[PDB]
Amino acid sequence: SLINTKIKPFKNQAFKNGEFIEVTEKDTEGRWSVFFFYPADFTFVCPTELGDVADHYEELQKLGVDVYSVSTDTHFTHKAWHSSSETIAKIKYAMIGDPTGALTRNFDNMREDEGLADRATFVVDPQGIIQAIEVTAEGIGRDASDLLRKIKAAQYVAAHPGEVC
Amino acid sequence: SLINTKIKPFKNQAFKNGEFIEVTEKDTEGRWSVFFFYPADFTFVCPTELGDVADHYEELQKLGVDVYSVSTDTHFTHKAWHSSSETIAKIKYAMIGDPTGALTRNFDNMREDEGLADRATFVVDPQGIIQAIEVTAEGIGRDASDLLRKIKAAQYVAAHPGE
Amino acid sequence: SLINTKIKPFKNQAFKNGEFIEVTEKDTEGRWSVFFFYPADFTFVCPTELGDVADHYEELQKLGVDVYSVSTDTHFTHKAWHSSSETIAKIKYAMIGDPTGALTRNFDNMREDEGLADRATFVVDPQGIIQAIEVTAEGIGRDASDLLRKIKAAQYVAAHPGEVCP
Amino acid sequence: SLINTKIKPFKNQAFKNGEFIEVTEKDTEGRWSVFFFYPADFTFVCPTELGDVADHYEELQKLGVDVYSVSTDTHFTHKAWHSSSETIAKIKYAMIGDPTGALTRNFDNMREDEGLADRATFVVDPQGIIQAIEVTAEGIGRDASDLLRKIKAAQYVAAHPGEVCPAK
Amino acid sequence: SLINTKIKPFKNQAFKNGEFIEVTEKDTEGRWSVFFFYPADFTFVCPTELGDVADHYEELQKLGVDVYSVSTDTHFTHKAWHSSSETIAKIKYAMIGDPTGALTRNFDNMREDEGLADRATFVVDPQGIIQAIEVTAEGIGRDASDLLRKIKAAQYVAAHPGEVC
Amino acid sequence: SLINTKIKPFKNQAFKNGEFIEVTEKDTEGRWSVFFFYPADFTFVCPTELGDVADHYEELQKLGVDVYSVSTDTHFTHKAWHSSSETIAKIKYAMIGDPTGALTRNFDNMREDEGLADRATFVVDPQGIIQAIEVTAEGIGRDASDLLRKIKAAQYVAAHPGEVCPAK
Amino acid sequence: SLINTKIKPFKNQAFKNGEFIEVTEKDTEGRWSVFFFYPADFTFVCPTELGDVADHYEELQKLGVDVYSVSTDTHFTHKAWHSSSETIAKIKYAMIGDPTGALTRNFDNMREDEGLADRATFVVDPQGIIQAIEVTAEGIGRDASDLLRKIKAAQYVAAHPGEVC
Amino acid sequence: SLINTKIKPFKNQAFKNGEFIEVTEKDTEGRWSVFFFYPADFTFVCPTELGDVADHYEELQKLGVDVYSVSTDTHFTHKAWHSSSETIAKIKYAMIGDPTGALTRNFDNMREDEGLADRATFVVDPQGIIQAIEVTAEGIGRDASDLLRKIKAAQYVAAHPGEVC
Amino acid sequence: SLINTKIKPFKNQAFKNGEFIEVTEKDTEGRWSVFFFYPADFTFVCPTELGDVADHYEELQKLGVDVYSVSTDTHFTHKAWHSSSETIAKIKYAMIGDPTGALTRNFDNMREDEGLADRATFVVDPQGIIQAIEVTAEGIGRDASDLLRKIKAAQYVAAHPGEVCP
Amino acid sequence: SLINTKIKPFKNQAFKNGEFIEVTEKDTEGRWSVFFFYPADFTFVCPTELGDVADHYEELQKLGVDVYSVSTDTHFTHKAWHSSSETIAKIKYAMIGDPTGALTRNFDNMREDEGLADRATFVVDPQGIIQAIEVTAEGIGRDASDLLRKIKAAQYVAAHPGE
Repeated sequence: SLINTKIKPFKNQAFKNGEFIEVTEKDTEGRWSVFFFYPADFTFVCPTELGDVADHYEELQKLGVDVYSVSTDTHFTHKAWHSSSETIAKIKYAMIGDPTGALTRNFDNMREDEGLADRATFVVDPQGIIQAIEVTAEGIGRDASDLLRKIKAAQYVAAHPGEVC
Repeated sequence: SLINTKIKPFKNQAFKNGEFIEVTEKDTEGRWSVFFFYPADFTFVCPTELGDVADHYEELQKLGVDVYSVSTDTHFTHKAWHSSSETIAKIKYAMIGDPTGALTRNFDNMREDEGLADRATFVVDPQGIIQAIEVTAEGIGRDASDLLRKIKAAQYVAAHPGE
Repeated sequence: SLINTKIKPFKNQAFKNGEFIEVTEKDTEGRWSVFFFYPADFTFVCPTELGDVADHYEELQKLGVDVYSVSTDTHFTHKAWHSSSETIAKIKYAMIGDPTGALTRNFDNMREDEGLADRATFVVDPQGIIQAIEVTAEGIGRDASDLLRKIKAAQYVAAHPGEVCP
Repeated sequence: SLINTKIKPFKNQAFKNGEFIEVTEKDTEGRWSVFFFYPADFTFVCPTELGDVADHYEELQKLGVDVYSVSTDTHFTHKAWHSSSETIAKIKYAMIGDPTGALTRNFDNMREDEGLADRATFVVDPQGIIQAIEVTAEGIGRDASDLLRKIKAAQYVAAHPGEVCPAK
Repeated sequence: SLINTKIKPFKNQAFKNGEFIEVTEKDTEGRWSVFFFYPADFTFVCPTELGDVADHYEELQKLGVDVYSVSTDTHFTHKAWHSSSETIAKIKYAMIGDPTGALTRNFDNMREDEGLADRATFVVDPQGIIQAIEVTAEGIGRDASDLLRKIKAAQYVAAHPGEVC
Repeated sequence: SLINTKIKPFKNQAFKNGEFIEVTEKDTEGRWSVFFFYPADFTFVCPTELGDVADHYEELQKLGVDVYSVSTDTHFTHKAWHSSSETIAKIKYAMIGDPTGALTRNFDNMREDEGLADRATFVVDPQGIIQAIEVTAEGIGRDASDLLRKIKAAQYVAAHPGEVCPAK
Repeated sequence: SLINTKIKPFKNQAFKNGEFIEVTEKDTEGRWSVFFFYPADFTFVCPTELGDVADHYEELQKLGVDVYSVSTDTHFTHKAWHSSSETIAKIKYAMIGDPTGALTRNFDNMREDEGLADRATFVVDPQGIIQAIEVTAEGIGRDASDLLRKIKAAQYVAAHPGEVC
Repeated sequence: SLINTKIKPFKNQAFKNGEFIEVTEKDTEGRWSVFFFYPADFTFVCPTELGDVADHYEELQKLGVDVYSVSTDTHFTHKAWHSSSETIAKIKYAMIGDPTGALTRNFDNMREDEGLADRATFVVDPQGIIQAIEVTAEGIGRDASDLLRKIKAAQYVAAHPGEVC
Repeated sequence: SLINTKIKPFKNQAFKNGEFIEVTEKDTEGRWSVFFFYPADFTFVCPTELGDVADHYEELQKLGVDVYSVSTDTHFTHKAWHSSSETIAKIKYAMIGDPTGALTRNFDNMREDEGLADRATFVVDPQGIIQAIEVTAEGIGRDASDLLRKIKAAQYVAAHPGEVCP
Repeated sequence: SLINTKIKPFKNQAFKNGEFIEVTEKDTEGRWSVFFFYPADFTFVCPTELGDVADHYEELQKLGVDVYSVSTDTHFTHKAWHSSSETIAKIKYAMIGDPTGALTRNFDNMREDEGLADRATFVVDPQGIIQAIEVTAEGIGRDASDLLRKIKAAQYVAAHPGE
């Protein structure tokens, strides 16, 4: 896996709280980042995973953690899904559009025969190193709580290196 | 250009009049087909080109012509857009989703740096031969009327070899 | 397609209003251009398409739009065809000869089997970018009227960038 | 990642309750399996993750789930570690030895510059398909209860497809 | 040079006395053929070479020789030229159009710089073998009568195999 | 074979008398060294070869010869093995851990299909040159006295070149 | 064909009226040269072509033209032949020996099958440009007088640049 | 090392008790073999190693062990060294000549810049598998006794596989 | 060198006693052959070497040894040189012409700079194996006497294999 | 053949009149050299070729010619053979050992399947140019007299360019 490797440069358009912005790796430098990948906007499954993360967003920002959800849809589609779904509407973090599939391929998370990203979550530290990876098949939910636990644990480890036992 | 070449095999999902279906080159054999490519669903450009083709869909079905609109979005996104835009709601032809971009690259119509298709239209005869091609930059609309004209002329020619 | 790409350098001989001139990409820089390819001079096909463009040439020149018809025939052949056909004689725009096929191939418009160019039209802006492409099989006609509308729309968006939908 | 791909064939020796057995992919067919990778036996870090999984092994087995812990150490070393650690002693599932690193590389889980496996867990279904993947850096712990939840969800979805919450 | 090699197959359209026809290598088998290449139709240069050949045409046809003029122009353009030029209208032999340049290239006679054939004449016997070659720069003329001499001698040497001194 | 070639650079962890130290080729410069490779710690075969070398370690040290036993196990495992085997307990020289198999491959001594080192001994002189090589299949023992003889011969020849018996 | 290209450099030995000399491309610069290739010395075929050229030699030398006969035989063999054959002894121009086949190959005139040059004549102007080419199969003759015509016209066209019709 | 690999096919001439014979791998099948490599015949160092082996030859034949000494010299040289040196004279085993260096290269025992083999000894079982390897620099003697010990140990192991301890 | 290799197939024209014949490797099979290469006919060098071979030809034929002189000159040139030189006229063996250089290259004996063959002699046995090679720079002469001794020795060992030293 | 080409650089050990020395192409510069290759020392073929060259060594040293015999054996073997064969004992020129075969391959004279050199002699002038080459199969002896003759002629030619 990509565990313990440095993220790659990227440049994508995103939808964030009613506005379109540009996100690059420069924007992640010096902060804790979560790249949350999912297959596609507007499908028939409920966005509970994305919603669960939105429910814990405020707490994640306290920890200084930025969140970026990613799918191969465009940021335009994201804006429309954001105003058509009650759950998605709760999202205040950036929703990156990756139509070229480059961000998704950077994380080796592309299903090439579908052109859609897999259900993968990556935790990245301030130096751009992946400290936690979680991948799941459809129906096996990614728990935002366990995600918070891992991040706190990863932040703890960075402050207290070599934790003897 | 691809003028006068045979279209390639393809298998994509699509939204058509409320239902999701599969489309392949096999569904085009024996028919006149129009492949209408555009950049993306839900942007801020007026969907007049798509709606205009819809206004003429009635007439095209009479000439035995099928219409397939194509973008790199999913069929799911087409369904959503079809319920959001009054102009898109008029569409009764198949809206093909090409998330992998394979259908788009078949017609050598991909902007690789954007992951979206260029505004291209192709007219294909019953034998899979591209008989007319039209491509324009954004802001320069495609006229549905001119399309119908080209299609009738294309049909004449096939039944009245060289005059 | 070649949509949104810059035209490539070229150098050909042409017939324009009784004389032989040389055209290069230099002449198109800073101007709007229409490259109108066709298969061949002196064929039994009605020159209706070329004359049709001639009919709109005055308005095109008024709009800063140059026109260049192109075929793999020589510029010598164009002179003859021009003083031979009532329709072709109406043409005041340059008639480029492309016997090496280079100009035609720059636009990826060659029917390699016949050594003749396909029936394609290209609209190029002052910076050399292709903004509109049209290609048709023999017998399917190009409407000069449609070309005019497109050219105007092209000029419009160059002047009014990112005009969102009202 | 390896999500949704089929596990590759393998043949390793392991230590299972005072015994040395062989384990191959055939042993996993028609069963639910958890492949638990860790870097090394006998190190200073508390074998917390290994023990937590040991505690929930009763439950896992009730669910028809087999567990295999894996490291590049040999089975001989696992047997020794199992005799000296109170925590490791409570392990009743198979402890696979992967000295050639073939098993580890099959799951693309090798830290090449160390010759040790990364902290990664893989849930594999009866047809050998990887349904869940978890990888963490040293210090970040893997929660066995979170694993149990995922396993039950994977079984539920296998048994009842499409019963996924409908949108609006 | 191509001297003493067999001509390559070809298929071209041509103009021959009011009508359009198709010439192919098969139309040369068992016959003496002369391929006369020239740069271009409707030029400002005197059509002398082609005309001086039309004159000796009855004679040539008698010796069992066929004449094929070749240019990279189309056959449509040939018809037109054999109607606006007095000298050209005297041509009873086939005027081949070679817009793809294949026939010219078969004879290695293309001026790649211009997409026009060079001033070259070839003599091909019934077996498809080139027995005489003549290439001239624009300006020097190709003597029609001398061509006839070559054909006579070529025709003799063919009848009375290498006659020692 | 690697006879008469210079040893390659290396950096490994080892267990030396209750401690964990690092060992690199720099540690061997200006010294005589014996690199003793074996397949695995904690296995069933009697650690005879390892102990025999342990017994003669006093003598070896009197001669200015350092000993390094090597296996693809980790140093952590060597420390554990050193605490449970009476024979291994008498080892006072460094026990190098080579989990990435880099040291082992430097001496071209890896059984690739097992990820374990072959039974091979290498005598390296002060300038890092390999002067003697010995490799045996499992079951065929390496004699520490035969090793001592070779080492003394290697030192004698280094000190007195050409003093080799004259022919007739 | 090589029509209208610049001759390539070369260095060869040759026989010219009782003595041996060295001809090189430099000896052609600023001069009109005729390269006359023939298969082989001491053959059983009439040396007519070479002899018919010797006759017009005074004339040619007057028009500022140099003549070089070329064969893959050595120059030693040329001296010998210009002593046992009456026709050959009339030659005042340089007889070049081309045993390596380089000169023949420069002019793409080698019959690789036999290691002998084909019957070809080339006209090169002072700038080293080939203006006329003639290749003939063994048997057909190369008209010496016609060669002269070509030279005259070639020489004219060079003086009075392309004179339109 | 080559430990535990199968020897490669070979075919060399050898000198054995006054006679020249041919040795191939077929000759080793079903028996225990010792390939004793050394740099060169007639040097100034004493052949004690080869002599020590000769002293233990009889005992090695009892164990069913064949011995083949090898150097890149020819078998002719071997015959002469055998009758010039008292020590070599004691040798009753085969002395293989390997002038092409193939046997030596088969065992990866060549010093390429010298064209001489290294001081390497290989013990090969009846199935052609190398069970013991010993390599030594000049002056560090190979002890025939330790060699006998290893062979007996290897023969024991083959009769009593998996010797528990 | 080519020592102990089999000659390669070949096909050339030669002049032999007033006529033109064709020689191939077929003619050498079953016989002993001497291929005597030299640089050129009609040169100012004394033909002493070729005539020297002529002088021993009768004894060579008596021994079953054919001889072939070879140069890149044509067989036509050989005829002339033969009826022109008192020395060359003594030759009754075939004089091969190798203008393509193929025969000469088969024996790796070409001076690529001059297009002429080097002064080399090759002795070929009935099975096509080269048993003796001799090459010299211009001016260093080949002794026909030495060639004869070698040929005899060659024939001797073919008849008496592995003759150890007395 | 290698006729008229320049010899290549080489460094070999040799036995010469009781002593071991090193020989390189540098030792040949400015002198006439004879490289005499043969298969192997100690075989059963009469060493007449080598002894014959020895008989003429005296005379060759006068013409300023060095002689180097070469085989793929070591210099050690040459020393031994020089003490065993009465014919070889007459040799006062350098006997080069070419165990790696590099000197032999330089003169493209190796029988690769045997690891021995073919019976070849090469005459090299002061500038390293091979002026005469002679190769024969076993049983067909090389005549030392003919060699001397070739060498004198070679020397004449170098001082009397083309005659």
